[PDB]
Amino acid sequence: PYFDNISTIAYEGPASKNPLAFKFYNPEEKVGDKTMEEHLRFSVAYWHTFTGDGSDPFGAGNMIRPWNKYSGMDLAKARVEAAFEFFEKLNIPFFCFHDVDIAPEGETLKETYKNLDIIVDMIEEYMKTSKTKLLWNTANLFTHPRFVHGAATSCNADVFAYAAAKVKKGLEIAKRLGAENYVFWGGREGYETLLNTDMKLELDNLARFLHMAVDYAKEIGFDGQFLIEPKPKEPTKHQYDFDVATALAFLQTYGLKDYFKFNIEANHATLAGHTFEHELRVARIHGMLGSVDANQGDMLLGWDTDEFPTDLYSTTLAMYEILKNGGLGRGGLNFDAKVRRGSFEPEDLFYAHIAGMDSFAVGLKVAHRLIEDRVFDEFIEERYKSYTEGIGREIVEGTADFHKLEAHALQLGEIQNQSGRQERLKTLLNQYLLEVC
Amino acid sequence: PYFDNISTIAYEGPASKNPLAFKFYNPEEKVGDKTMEEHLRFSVAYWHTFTGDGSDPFGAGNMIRPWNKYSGMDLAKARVEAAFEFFEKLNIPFFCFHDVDIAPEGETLKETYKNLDIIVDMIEEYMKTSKTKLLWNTANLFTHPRFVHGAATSCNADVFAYAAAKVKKGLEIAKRLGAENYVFWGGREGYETLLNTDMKLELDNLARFLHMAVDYAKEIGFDGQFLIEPKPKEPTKHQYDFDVATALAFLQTYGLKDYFKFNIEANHATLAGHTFEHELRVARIHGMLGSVDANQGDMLLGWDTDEFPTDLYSTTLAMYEILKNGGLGRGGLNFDAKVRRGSFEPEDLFYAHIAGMDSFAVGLKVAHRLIEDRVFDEFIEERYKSYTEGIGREIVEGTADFHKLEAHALQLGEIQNQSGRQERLKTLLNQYLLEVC
Amino acid sequence: PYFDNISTIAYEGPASKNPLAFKFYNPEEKVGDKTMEEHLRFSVAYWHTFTGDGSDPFGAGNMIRPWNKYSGMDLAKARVEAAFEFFEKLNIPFFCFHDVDIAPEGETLKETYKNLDIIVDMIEEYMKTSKTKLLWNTANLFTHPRFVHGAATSCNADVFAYAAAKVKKGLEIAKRLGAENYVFWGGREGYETLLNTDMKLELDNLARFLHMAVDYAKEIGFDGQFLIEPKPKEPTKHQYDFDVATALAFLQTYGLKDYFKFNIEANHATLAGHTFEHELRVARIHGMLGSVDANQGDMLLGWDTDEFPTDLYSTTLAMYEILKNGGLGRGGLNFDAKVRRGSFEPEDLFYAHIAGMDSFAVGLKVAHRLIEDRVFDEFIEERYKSYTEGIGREIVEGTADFHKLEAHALQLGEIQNQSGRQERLKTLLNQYLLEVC
Amino acid sequence: PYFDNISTIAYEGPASKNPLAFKFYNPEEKVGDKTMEEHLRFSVAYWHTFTGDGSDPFGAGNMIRPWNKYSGMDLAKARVEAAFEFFEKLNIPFFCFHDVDIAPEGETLKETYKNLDIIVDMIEEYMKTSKTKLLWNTANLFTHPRFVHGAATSCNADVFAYAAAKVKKGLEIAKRLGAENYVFWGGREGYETLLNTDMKLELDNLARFLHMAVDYAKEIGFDGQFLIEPKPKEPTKHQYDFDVATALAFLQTYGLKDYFKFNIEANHATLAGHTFEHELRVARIHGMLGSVDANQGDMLLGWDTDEFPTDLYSTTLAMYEILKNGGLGRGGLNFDAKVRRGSFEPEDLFYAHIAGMDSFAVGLKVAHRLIEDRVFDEFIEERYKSYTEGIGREIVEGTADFHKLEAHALQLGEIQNQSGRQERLKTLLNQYLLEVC
Ligand SMILES: [Mn+2]
Ligand SMILES: [Mn+2]
Ligand SMILES: [Mn+2]
Ligand SMILES: [Mn+2]
Ligand SMILES: [Mn+2]
Ligand SMILES: [Mn+2]
Ligand SMILES: [Mn+2]
Ligand SMILES: [Mn+2]
Repeated sequence: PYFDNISTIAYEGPASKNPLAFKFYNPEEKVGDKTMEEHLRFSVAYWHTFTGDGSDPFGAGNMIRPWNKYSGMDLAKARVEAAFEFFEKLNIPFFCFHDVDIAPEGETLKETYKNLDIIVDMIEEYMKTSKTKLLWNTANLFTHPRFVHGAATSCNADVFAYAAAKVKKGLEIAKRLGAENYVFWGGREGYETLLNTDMKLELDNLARFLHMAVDYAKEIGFDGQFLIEPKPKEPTKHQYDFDVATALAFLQTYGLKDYFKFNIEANHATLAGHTFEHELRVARIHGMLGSVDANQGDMLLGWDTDEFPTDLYSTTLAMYEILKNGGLGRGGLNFDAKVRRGSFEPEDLFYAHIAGMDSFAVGLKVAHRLIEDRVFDEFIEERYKSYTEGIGREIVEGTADFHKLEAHALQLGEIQNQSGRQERLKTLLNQYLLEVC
Repeated sequence: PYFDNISTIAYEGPASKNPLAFKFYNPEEKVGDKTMEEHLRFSVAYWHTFTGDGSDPFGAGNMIRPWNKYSGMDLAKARVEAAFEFFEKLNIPFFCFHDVDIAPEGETLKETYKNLDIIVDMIEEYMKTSKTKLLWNTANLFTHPRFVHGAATSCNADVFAYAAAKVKKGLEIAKRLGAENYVFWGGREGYETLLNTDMKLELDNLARFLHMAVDYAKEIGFDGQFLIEPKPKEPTKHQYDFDVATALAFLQTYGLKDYFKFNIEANHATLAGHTFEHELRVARIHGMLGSVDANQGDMLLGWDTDEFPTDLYSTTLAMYEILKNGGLGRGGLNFDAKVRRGSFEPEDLFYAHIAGMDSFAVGLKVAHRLIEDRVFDEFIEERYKSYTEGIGREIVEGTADFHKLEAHALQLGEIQNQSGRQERLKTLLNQYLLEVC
Repeated sequence: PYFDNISTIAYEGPASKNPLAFKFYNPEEKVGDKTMEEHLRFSVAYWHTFTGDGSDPFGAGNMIRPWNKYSGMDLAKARVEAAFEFFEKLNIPFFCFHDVDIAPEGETLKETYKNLDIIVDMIEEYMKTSKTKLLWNTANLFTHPRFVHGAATSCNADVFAYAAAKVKKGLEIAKRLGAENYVFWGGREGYETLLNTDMKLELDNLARFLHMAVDYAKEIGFDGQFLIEPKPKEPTKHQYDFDVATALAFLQTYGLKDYFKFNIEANHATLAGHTFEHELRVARIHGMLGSVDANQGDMLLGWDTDEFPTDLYSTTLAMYEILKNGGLGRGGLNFDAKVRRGSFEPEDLFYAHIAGMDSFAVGLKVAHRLIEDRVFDEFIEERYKSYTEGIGREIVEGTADFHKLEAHALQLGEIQNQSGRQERLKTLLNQYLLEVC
Repeated sequence: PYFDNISTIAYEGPASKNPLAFKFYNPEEKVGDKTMEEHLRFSVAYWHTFTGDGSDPFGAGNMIRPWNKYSGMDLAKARVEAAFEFFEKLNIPFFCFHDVDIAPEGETLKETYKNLDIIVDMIEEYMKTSKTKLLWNTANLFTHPRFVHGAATSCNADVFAYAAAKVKKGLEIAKRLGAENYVFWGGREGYETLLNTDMKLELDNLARFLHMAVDYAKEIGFDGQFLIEPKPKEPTKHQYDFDVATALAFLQTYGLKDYFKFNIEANHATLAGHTFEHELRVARIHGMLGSVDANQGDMLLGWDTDEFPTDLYSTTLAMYEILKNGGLGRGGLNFDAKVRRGSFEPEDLFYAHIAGMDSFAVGLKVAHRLIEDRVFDEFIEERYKSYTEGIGREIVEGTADFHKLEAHALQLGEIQNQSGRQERLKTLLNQYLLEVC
């Protein structure tokens, strides 16, 4: 029907000259007590994969897709058929979408709702016969001209109302299709210039908005995990949920912290000047690592590139964080990635996903070994042991004060420290990377 | 004695060809209900001004200073004499210092304390005859090899003890000289690599450390304002108090929030990818704008340059934030700036400070007009008025929910927004800048 | 007709509360021996101003324009009428355009040519009754899907042919409408990944392409100035004419240097990690400062923002370079700027241009004073005078060698240098900025 | 004597739990027709390895080294003994140094020369019994206060003379010890501010300086390869030889191009916003890839970090460029890297170098396979074949013009392009990385 050239993609192993096969991702291979499929919980982004056109700030849409002949609802329906065909052939457990990705917006809200329901009906009775499930859905509060000054942070109370309606419908669809999570991304929730901005009001309203959401979620009995996806900027000059930490500060200020977890996207972390691992670590130690958008940016380019994950250091390092968190739990590895404008052929959708999946399979395999062999843990445990005994243990138990500490410091000679062993640790990481065979 | 060429610097007005005079900073000129001196509360950084040598990662110290002939305690004493001479000639209300700036460290802690006390005695009986007062002092927990793995975040509990002692002595000196504030800067409180880092432990300990400090402060009856100075990185690959917001998250997590306010440094804000104004705004709307380090970096250079503030847009924009905060209160405008390595002559210390002071005088003058003429406020007030009436007011009073908002959105036609008027606002800013005459 | 609200914009002076008037740009005010209009040679970018829609990588077109009701050729024609109305009301001497800005592309090249000719006929007989003239035009070799792998650097020789045709027609239109310059921008002339790139071939072909152009220009008797507009990246991961210097290297390698000059755009310079002034200076000292795209980016944002020039330090500093070059000569100050997505009203096109024009008027005024008062020149002349006499003069005349220099160095004691006086120079700049009254 | 713990480091293979052994670098393993040792031509940087102290812009020297007990010439001599011991134990073919690294500077030039000669005598009669040879030496024209305004670009002609003398002596030492290359790095050859800079003069003088050098080199009969090492900035706000391309432009302008080749350092390339491979590629296609400084920076940190190369993608990708250049020829892989301040123990010097050497061994191994299997070449050859036949071949032979190309374009339908296959190529790269076993 849509992808006729492509037959169902299978795991063929490392020594395999077949471009359309998994070299490392074996869905049922066990890594510890769970299979690769259970560990990785892969998900495809509806937006990039089925509605993306390869357009560029300086280029027109160039993507070649079979469903391009259609318009309107025919196109919406065509994409659903295509979507599920792609899911089956690639063997993906999950997918994600924004409301505007699946159905065309109407001239009035009532219309939008109609088109949406139609498409949701179609999606529901398809899930019926597919292994693929909805990881999370979300409301697109940034693309329409109406959200020009924000959504919940808009200076126009009508826009606040409209955004609320689209999130209300969003949660209903989530409940209906049994989404495991619901994602919020504040694309326009920031500022373009402080000069015309009442920041305290905007933040107050953003909090009021989120409160209303968690309330509605209870009322309809949603029970899926609420997620916030941080980003430093783009489109905005400054986006409010800049960081995992920055968003955390916000949630704490307004007492929304217990209702939320974070959706961390690699490209977003690097754009904030942090490493992907760093953002995962911070989320993790706060018990707020909700889910992951697995992509990769270019660190020499200051905008989102949404590339597929091929860098094995990143995947390894990310997986290490994820495994230590006890896994993704309710979230998954959603490929919020996009083929390069130069990879405009249909088969590139497959090449791209295989690349990302194999890269994460490798990362899972090695991150796991690093953990079971206590490669880094062995050392960390050894270098922090001063806090296990004597004065250190007093500091930790909370039985030390400036008096005792000063008294102690006074009898101290030259303090001796040991190496952080960075080059060694880095060398070790390489050795484990290369021991994938 | 030290600066013989230089006579006491006076305000001479705009049309004055004299390089050694204030063109805009008139200590007693009234701007609103306070004089420029009361508004600006200028302070000089002991470190850069009296101990800086113009060294460079690739260059040896090149600064030419009169007190260079001396060594050890003679040098420490010489600098104090020089310091107060400089304060008098420049007419500065305040100064700041790290413990290591004023006295040479000893081979043992007991020695360090002796040298410190000697110099503190000398400083105290000098304040006796000077208008200059101590804005804030601080403990240098980054320069010594002992702090290589952090101070309170060190993996060596002995280093935690040592840091605690130096902060204990720090607070005693603060109490003794009547410092208005006490600053903490976590130069080594971060990481060089996550690979060997137990982040949750380090953060836990940083919190335990700060708790012990606020406890000691109560015990000795300090009552000055505790300040935390954020920075994204340098020396560390990642410094924990990355941001005003990031540090806020930390303080909230450990319940230290009521004891602290922030010391915001321009170069640090830009290094985190924020504008100076932005950091002030965020601090301000949280009632945590404690004090300012008035410098300026180069946005094309990714390290701290600590230049003197000459950019008038920045000074204006910063002052606007400060005035809206109700002023600096207990803090001040500490010139944590440093002359360019090319400006190695003694007179450059004066040229530099005059430049920074005049620039802030201008900024104060125009920021004030912008505020009294309601230039930006007029507009902000107008564009957010939807939240004053009808549905908007319901949202704010907290009497709205997804139901009412959706009901409202359903009867809505095309939503109309108005321009953010950015170019206009920017044009206006220029007009006010140019109306300084 | 199109802008009914707006009446012809006039110079009203500094103290004028009228938003729709020039506060500093007085077309006929003399600054030295030329009027502001002759100095500034302002130009409007057809693309942003008449075809821009405010779309955003995450947002749909939101701009409100009177000619939006039209489609196809009606829209093309409508825009021409509108364009000239705007030119008249704003009093602009020049404009610029890409072929695709003025007429809709056809399904075949022959069609494209037809539509183009029609619109060119219309433009020509309009210039007939207008003061506005064509500064430069250019061929858009980046927007169409066909240029996905480059134009002259494309791996598809058919695309090379097509690009050549569009540049051929481009030069004919230039000759016909009497363009003063012709601009080349290599938007897709770079790479997305080195992995599939034969760089030496691409560069060889880029040179062959440019050679063919200067040859055709001679054949048809064009005689306008060829210009190359550098940019580091975006859309490309790396664009070949990265820099003024990088492009220079290229032109020198292939002997195209005498035929070209540079079109420098502020945002592009900052994106390459240079200051606007820097790029102008480099071009200038090589006699290759051809023309300017007067915009401004955000240094905290790593993509082109194309803002209107409001920063007065930049305009002053740029104008200083331009005046020292002996003026723009054949080029001009083309506003390759774009209103913020938040400034979506028609009147913002006017506010924006007024802002940019006044900002450059101010910059011209003060840059000129700096030059006539020899503010910086006085000093530069003094600090380099060692090369005027003795050994220095020998070095310059070329009568010195390592022998004499070593002999000299051997008899030298401690070398004495003097301050670079940076803070002083910066302070001075401010004083002149503020003396605009 | 110096490194007693450490015994001579040997190649032990991949499965080896010994931290002090090569896992991948086997000096005599053949890769193609040359052994790993002949291919890699490793070199150690005297400066970082023997004179580095781990100091930091905010930290004192913390490095622990056996020769620290000594001062003056005893220290200089001690380091030479240590240096050669290290070379032997690590089995390094080459080393590099700045004049100031090996001997202490005197109070007068005559003194400096004496100390230098003494140490050079010692080095010479040590090379006598060692396999290690001098890859290249250089003159340090940035560390001394005298070079504050540049060296050859200094505004003080006495400094130009002094720099010339130190370069003259530099070339004599090179000739004497048989250096294969001589490196120039313009650390202070740039500007801190354009405001006081006569750029054309500075550049003119830089060229005069380099001319005098190549002349002296001929006079004394040096015959080693002159190298220029580009860098964008640091210490300077802008360094003149910003880029490989920028430096190329300079050399072309002054006709120095035939005498020079480039020394490319990874961290410098990334700092200019280019990838390491990119800089090598550009140099390479111009026949100017002279030698390499093998380090690695952090792309989230905007200053030189000089880390040891552990990232295998980089080493692979760099080696691919080097192999295609026909190897390093006369240059080598000089570890201009430095241990992290946290790796302050003596044994870290070994861990660090092993890490870098193994990483490059791996890179050599896989880069070679990529080349022999024509992995990328196969594809590049296929996608550019339009330039082999028909119109394409005409373009290349130089028998095409705008007329023929337009005529051709006119008969063209829809142009068809094929995928750039980026994700595929990236996936392939991973497969080869993982096939190192
Ligand atoms: Mn993204
Ligand atoms: Mn995302
Ligand atoms: Mn600082
Ligand atoms: Mn500071
Ligand atoms: Mn642009
Ligand atoms: Mn442009
Ligand atoms: Mn370096
Ligand atoms: Mn180097």
